[PDB]
Amino acid sequence: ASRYLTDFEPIQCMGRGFGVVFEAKNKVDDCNYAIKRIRLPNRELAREKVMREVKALAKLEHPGIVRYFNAWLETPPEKWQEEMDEPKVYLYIQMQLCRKENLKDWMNRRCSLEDREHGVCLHIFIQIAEAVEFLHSKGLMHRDLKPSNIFFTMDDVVKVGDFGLVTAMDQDTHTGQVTKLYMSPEQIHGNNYSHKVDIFSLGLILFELLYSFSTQMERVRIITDVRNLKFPLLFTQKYPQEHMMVQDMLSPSPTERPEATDIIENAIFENL
Repeated sequence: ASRYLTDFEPIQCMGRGFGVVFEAKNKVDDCNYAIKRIRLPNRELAREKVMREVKALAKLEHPGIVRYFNAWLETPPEKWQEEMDEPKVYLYIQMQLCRKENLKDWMNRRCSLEDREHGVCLHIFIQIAEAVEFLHSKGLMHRDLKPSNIFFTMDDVVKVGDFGLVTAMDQDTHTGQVTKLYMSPEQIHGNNYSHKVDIFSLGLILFELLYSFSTQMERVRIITDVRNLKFPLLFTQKYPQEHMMVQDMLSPSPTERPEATDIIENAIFENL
């Protein structure tokens, strides 16, 4: 008997990191969770790598980090028939139910400057930074940081929440090809890299937060140039300090990119 259905009533699908996620209600505690389900790879090395996410989420407690509840495995007969309605190992991981629309959706709903309040943009950035600071302090790397992996709770609390590519460090060879725009140059050409990769993508997000995009074609165009340190005049002008901060975060030399705690300590961050 399938544990997922035994303990939960699926309420609605909600999309895709690698696998699929549903809103499901727990039959005994009677409230709603997000159930990420991953079709598991073979030969127990690829699996162990997929397992990293649950190993990390269970030892992570931070107000800017998605609340973990449970993780189990299922080896069912003919889920295939069951799925089309909604050697076959599935990883179920039970999360806190966040808001439906993530940061990427939040930004699409705000395509002009006047929507993107300077105060709010920093407030939601800092929480990500703090979360990354914690994540780094416990010797871990996200290596996938993009608005679509940042979420909001019902209390409007920003939480970074897709650790499908989380891994550990040492005194800071890893895997090379590991998200399009947000991937750091080190990974791009194939090199030895560090947690400093998270600071790179963190920089891009801060630009994205402050610079409102209109089309995916525009978005790609400007983001590509911002990676090469070419900045729109409208950004260079009204956000000079942020512009200084971002370019530091975006330098091709990993050691020149600030530490997470450095970025948080910056004057720019004020008061509620």
